[PDB]
Amino acid sequence: NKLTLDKLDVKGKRVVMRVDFNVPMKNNQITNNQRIKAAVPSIKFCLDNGAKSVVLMSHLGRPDGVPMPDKYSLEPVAVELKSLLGKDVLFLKDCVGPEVEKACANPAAGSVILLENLRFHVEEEGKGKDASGNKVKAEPAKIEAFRASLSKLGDVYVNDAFGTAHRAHSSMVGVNLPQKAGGFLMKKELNYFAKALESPERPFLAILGGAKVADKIQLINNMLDKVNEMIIGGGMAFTFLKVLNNMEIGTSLFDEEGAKIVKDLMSKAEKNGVKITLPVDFVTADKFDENAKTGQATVASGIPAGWMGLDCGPESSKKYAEAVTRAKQIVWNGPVGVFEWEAFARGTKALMDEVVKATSRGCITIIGKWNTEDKVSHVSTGGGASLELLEGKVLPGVDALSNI
Ligand SMILES: Cc1nc2cc(-c3ccc(Br)cc3)nn2c(C)c1CCC(=O)O
Repeated sequence: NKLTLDKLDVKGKRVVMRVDFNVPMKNNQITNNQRIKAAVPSIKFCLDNGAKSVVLMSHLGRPDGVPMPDKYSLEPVAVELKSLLGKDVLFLKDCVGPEVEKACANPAAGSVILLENLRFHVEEEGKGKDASGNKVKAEPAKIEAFRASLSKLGDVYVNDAFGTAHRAHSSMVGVNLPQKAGGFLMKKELNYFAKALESPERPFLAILGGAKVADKIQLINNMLDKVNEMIIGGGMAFTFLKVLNNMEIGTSLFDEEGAKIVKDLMSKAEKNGVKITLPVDFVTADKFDENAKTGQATVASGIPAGWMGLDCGPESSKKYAEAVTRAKQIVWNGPVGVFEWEAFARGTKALMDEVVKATSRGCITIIGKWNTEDKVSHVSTGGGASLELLEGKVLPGVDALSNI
């Protein structure tokens, strides 16, 4: 029970809101505006309930504590947000200090202000790199001044930046105001994850894909305490199948360090009564390339020398659909093939099709140009944060919110 924005009285108040506007950019303009979109409901709520101002703060990229306004400025985000809000956004070329404080001290009623990239200061992350690429540490008195300056910019604080909530950064745990509320995005992410983690509908299926095994050990370990079924798919599966079945895997991804714990994970699954589904067939490629020659293989055939599996095949898609069919709650993290490449996308799109059907019949479905909004219960906006939650860790940014 943390304070949320809907329970905060903002009438006549300056709202300082941490958002996640760390959007994809191409040299350098906005390629996907979904994170910006995702914040509008909190922003409008504030303006609709009489807030005097909304001061928005975020990072963009990894400028590493160096001001990089030619490369990583938030300026284009002000223009995009104006389009999406239907309201003027003032952009400020810094995020702390006397001119910014004065600008945010008493804005005209209803003013939306977006500050420049917080990570242009080393005090946000607390560590950074210099102009030469060497590591620098922030000084405590400077971190204190930075956090104090941010704290002046609002009367109340909102954190809607679930994508950054795993970082104990100044804008996340250092704002000292009497009320610190989660935004509606934050609320939605924590509710889908708390529900799922602590009181799952059943059966609860975890679908885990991605490339490396060793970086998902704790994820799998924690999820085996919560779930009833688990598909281990995608690039990870080859390490499992090599160890458990002595499968011939070609040049498929193999994690030497993960391989040591495969059997340990399968034991924990056997100990908690979790039914594990691995793939049984593959689309193969002659090299790691979008237009590689393709082939087909099974666990029993092996993958031929020099070839790699980049997708599951049709029999796997069936077994995966059977598990999705049985589930009343699904959490999916990581794809089941190289879905950016059409030839290796069928498995992922097929599994998505199933998850969308499941949603239609009341399955709670969580995925860690498309209106994906209508089709699944929840698409998470934060990769690393949602992983850290799935691994069973506390998020500093959530823990810092006010209780009530
Ligand atoms: C960057 C990268 N990402 C992925 C992802 C996948 C991948 C993902 C799914 C499946 Br099924 C099979 C392979 N392979 N892969 C490789 C070989 C690379 C490059 C080399 C490596 O990091 O091992």
